Amino acid sequence: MVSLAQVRGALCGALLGDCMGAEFEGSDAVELPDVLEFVRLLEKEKKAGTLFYTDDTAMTRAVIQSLIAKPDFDEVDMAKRFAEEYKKEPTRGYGAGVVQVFKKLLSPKYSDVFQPAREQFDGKGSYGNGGAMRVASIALAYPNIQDVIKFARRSAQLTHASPLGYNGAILQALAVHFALQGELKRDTFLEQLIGEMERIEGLPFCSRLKKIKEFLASSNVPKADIVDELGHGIAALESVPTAIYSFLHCMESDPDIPDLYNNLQRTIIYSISLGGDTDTIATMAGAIAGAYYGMDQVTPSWKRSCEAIVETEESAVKLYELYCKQL
Ligand SMILES: Nc1ncnc2c1ncn2[C@@H]1O[C@H](COP(=O)(O)OP(=O)(O)OC[C@@H]2C[C@@H](O)CN2)[C@@H](O)[C@H]1O
Ligand SMILES: [Mg+2]
Repeated sequence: MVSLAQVRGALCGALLGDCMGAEFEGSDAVELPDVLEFVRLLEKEKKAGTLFYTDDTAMTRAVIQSLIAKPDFDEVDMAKRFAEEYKKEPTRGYGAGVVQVFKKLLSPKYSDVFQPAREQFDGKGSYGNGGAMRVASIALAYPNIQDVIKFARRSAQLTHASPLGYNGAILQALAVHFALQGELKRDTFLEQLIGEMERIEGLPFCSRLKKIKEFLASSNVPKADIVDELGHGIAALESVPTAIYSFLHCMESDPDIPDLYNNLQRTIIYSISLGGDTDTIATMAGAIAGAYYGMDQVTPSWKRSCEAIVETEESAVKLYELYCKQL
């Protein structure tokens, strides 16, 4: 079964990904030398908590507080927490679309908490990665895969009504789910994901998962190819597969990252190096890596730099107890 180290690892990895990623958000300019330089500077900063979190963590904290409060999953409670969190701290770096959902949820006009999301972008719904960026904790709370799928979907559908948005969230939740389940081989991990997403989609996400397989069978794949084929975007389709690739790639040495950085550190460094939506791709790859390698790879020097590290650790313990209760 899942250990405390794994739940702690997942959440801290997600926080690190968000906080460190934020440095480089929306940049066509990022290459690995800058990330390594940034990390060296980070690891000798005298003050703790210099890196502030973004919408990624803010929404993550709301998910977690909903699961703890309503462990059978209460989407009305979760929507309320998203909307109140936004209201309290609107400048955290939210999507331009999703702001309209929060205001609609805060008004007394909607009895149906899914309806604001359905109305997004001319009724097509958002295909953004905001559903996925906050979903890891679903997989940390619910052992059963069928729960992980349905609750990933519903948590996502509060903001992301498009199949790309909510299926992106399911994929990210499944990636954490399967990373939790033993030191599972690379090839087993992927088989599991492709299997599930083929059933769920039918295939955009499956297509990208197959590309990941291809890339992982080659060596020294340029980052240009990864960005071209997988993306580094705010779209779920162009970020969730990318996060998964970053996790899988960094299970082995990358010749450009010193091997004195552990696998989780490597994963975060590599993720950020891909550019674009650096906070979300790194928060997602970091959640998966955290679940896989556990808290042993979340180094004191790194975690101390993050806003809300203590609260995050505390919430990991609470999530672990929820998980244990569900067995
Ligand atoms: N269906 C769509 N049609 C046109 N544009 C879309 C559509 N769906 C999403 N987008 C674009 O994607 C952006 C983000 O989607 P939203 O639902 O607003 O927000 P969300 O996915 O939470 O944003 C995640 C980002 C990740 C970082 O940029 C900060 N937060 C929108 O403001 C649009 O620009
Ligand atoms: Mg962000």
